[PDB]
Amino acid sequence: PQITLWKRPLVTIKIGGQLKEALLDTGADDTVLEEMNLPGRWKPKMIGGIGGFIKVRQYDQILIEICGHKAIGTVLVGPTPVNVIGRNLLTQIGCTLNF
Amino acid sequence: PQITLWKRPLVTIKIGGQLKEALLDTGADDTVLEEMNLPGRWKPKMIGGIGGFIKVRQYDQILIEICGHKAIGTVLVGPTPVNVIGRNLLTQIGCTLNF
Ligand SMILES: CCOP(=O)(COc1ccc(C[C@H](NC(=O)O[C@H]2CO[C@H]3OCC[C@H]32)[C@H](O)CN(C[C@@H](C)CC)S(=O)(=O)c2ccc(N)cc2)cc1)OCC
Repeated sequence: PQITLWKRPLVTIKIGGQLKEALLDTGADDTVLEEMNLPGRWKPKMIGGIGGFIKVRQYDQILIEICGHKAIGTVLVGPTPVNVIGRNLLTQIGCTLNF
Repeated sequence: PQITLWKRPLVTIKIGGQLKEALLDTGADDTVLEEMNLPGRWKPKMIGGIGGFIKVRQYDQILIEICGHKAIGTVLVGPTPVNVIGRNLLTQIGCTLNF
């Protein structure tokens, strides 16, 4: 679709068989989701943002559907203020900025 | 133009008679720029993201030229790790997400 930016660009995602709401975030290199029970192996990792660094669980090769578009890649789980879809997955669904 | 997301969506902006580089960031509600000395009255504000909050100065009705496209709105200035153009100005230049 074409998504304007008057409101937050929130979309429904499906991950680990569960539906969630997430923000399409072109300023995020990586995808970060709030604490959740996700199937798969994981490794501790640190990710930094505007306020500093947080500890996350790094899951690799996770299936995630973003408004019906399938992606398979890295998902970080940790104390983010909001679920954010970063460029690592936005590229997989063919997302571009246009103006 | 059309901006793919393989790389950081960095562009040149002009603000207060200065050229700077900034990220087109659909995840930022408001535009936040590195410490800069801007004429005018301002309001203190706190903005939060991954890792917590930072303190910024809120300037209203600031003009910014983004790849030749003019926008006028709120600009937050403070010790941000990154310059971001947020939705408050991205809407003004007609920016959409497309996939
Ligand atoms: C020099 C580098 O230092 P740094 O690595 C951190 O640098 C950064 C810091 C922030 C960004 C931009 C933010 N992306 C982000 O958090 O992405 C994470 C995950 O993917 C990684 O890629 C980059 C960082 C990692 C996001 O787009 C926008 N944000 C809100 C989101 C979270 C939704 C609420 S907001 O910034 O909080 C923000 C809040 C209110 C307003 N009005 C304006 C902005 C990009 C690089 O060190 C740590 C001190």
